[PDB]
Amino acid sequence: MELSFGARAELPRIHPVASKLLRLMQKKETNLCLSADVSLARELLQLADALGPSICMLKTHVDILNDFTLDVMKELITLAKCHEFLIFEDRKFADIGNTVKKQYEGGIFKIASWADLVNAHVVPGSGVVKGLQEVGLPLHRGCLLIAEMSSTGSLATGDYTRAAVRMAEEHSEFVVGFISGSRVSMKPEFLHLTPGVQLEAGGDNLGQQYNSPQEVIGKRGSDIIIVGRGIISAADRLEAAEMYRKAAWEAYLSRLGV
Amino acid sequence: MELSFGARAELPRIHPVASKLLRLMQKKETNLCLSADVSLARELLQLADALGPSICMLKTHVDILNDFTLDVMKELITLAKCHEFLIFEDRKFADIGNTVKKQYEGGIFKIASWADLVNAHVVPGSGVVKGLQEVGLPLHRGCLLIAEMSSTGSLATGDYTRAAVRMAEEHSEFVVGFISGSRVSMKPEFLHLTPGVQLEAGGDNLGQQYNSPQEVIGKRGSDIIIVGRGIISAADRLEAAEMYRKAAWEAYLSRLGV
Ligand SMILES: N#Cc1cn([C@@H]2O[C@H](COP(=O)(O)O)[C@@H](O)[C@H]2O)c(=O)[nH]c1=O
Ligand SMILES: N#Cc1cn([C@@H]2O[C@H](COP(=O)(O)O)[C@@H](O)[C@H]2O)c(=O)[nH]c1=O
Repeated sequence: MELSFGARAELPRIHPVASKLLRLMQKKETNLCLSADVSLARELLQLADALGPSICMLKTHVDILNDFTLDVMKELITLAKCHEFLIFEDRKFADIGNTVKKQYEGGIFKIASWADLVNAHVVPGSGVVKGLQEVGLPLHRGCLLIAEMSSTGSLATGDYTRAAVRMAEEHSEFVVGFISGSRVSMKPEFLHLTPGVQLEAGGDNLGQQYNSPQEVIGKRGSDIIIVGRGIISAADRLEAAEMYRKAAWEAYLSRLGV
Repeated sequence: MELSFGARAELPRIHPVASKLLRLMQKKETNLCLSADVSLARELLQLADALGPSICMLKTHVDILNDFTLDVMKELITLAKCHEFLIFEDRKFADIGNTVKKQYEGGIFKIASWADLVNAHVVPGSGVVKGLQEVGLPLHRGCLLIAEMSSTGSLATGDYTRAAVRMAEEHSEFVVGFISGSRVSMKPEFLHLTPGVQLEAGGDNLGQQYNSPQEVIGKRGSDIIIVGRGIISAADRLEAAEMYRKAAWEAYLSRLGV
């Protein structure tokens, strides 16, 4: 009952955003999401171009860009289209519906205009999702709910995690999956994306914890690895990206039996 | 014993930002924080200028400004100094320390350079505080932990709330208080700020819930009311601000005993 990415893309209950993603993952043999945590647009675009072929998704923090403009986003979309990857803004919407609606649609970033995917914390209750949903957009858009976090002392456990899953299942018209450390939903239509990934054991000095692709994808049953520093801080970024891609891909293959 | 704002300003263990706030609260007889959720810089500045005399604090969502620049913040600083209020950016930092550090110091908004106060969700664990503190501590900035939320279905309850209080108490060099619905700490050095306030019973259509100043300050023991739509939507914003100020102030006085 474990299905390939390509098969999952065709599930009756699949969201169009999820389908698109799943299809390209299968085509490109990648379940790697690059976390492009950089300070300059030039670097963001360089990464997108060089590593585009190796990734299913590019995760942005547009607020960390010193020189964000929508023109930058236009260029990013072009690369996304070229290389075939989704854009995920790691916005972490985390307030009342009325506020997040505005934060998604409007303001300086105009996130909804370019981000295939965003994420939200579940702490405010389901209003956080409802608010995001109320943004009118004749484009295919999805949301990921933060069900678990990668950091030491995370409170996104137990009943909290269950709450996230329930909220997702109840808003499946928009919510396409999770940020989690493992498989949290038994429903194959939902994507699992996992940050806190490096080839080596460890962490950082500010509460990040790392697990390997084999652990996260293979043992813990997640779908996609999110990797920042493991790539962007590497001596050879393309080489690193390819290692991560191959690691995650093989780990995934291991679940498909035969 | 319940202390006045002015007395609290003098507590041995008081944070400088907290002391500054408390002093101006006492001076101006205001425990009202204006929430200015506006789409134009001009409107932000206009409201800050007009309402400044009535408020202890102005809460911003800079990301909702269609036309944010650092020059806007330059101008806000001027108004804040003139009228005597603190600037609180409602950023809701909510990730690993390494990331939030960047989101606080850098990028497009350079929040730490102008915000007296910011807030953080506690869901990622204490790394969120550690990351922010590295930037903010030596700049005499302060942080508020989101211990409770105003929205329907909020998960910031019970053990979650208790975790926020512990985290605050353990980072008292930087954490100066809470976003909460009520008094959550018995330590008078900590500030309690409460959104979800209007004179009238009700809510919005996206999960916001309202309670009155008398209820939240008087009965529930919070310190400061955060009011958005209740003021901004009024025909006469000045009158509205004054009504809210008078309500919150009297509710506070009521706790001060014989
Ligand atoms: N939600 C969420 C999370 C997001 N992230 C984000 O994923 C990225 C991890 O980057 P890195 O540690 O450099 O591989 C970084 O942008 C961070 O903000 C987590 O690390 N953990 C989470 O739980
Ligand atoms: N943390 C936090 C919260 C922030 N806020 C913010 O406070 C403001 C309330 O605005 P209003 O409902 O218009 O009075 C708004 O900017 C919203 O994003 C809450 O309403 N509830 C919270 O729990």
